[PDB]
Amino acid sequence: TVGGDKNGGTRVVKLRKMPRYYPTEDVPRKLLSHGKKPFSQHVRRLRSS
RNA sequence: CGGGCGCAUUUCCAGGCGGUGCGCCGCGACCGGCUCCGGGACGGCUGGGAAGGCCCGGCGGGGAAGGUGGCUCGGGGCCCC
Repeated sequence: TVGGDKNGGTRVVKLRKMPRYYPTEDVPRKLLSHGKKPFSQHVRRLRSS
């Protein structure tokens, strides 16, 4: 992203800048399981009665 | 140090993305283990054994026996059924 400026030409703007604070000893990532759906994507069952 | 404000940084307000949640609960679909129930089709036997369903022509002997035949009881009009 490059936008115009007032003086000194135009300067490039970097979107999604680097974070400013890092929490120590962050939690690692999961093992990427499968077959797990959210509640909105579950199949709905009904009894014949 | 200096040249410089759509740019970058400091605070508050209101929303979304991935990691975390006072107490008491509930729900959903997948995964593993386990018990139980229902339904439907397949192979073998002596290519299962025995009954069923119509009868034609016909053989055998026999008993846990239709009539015949002393006797017993009862019903209806000595006798009769």
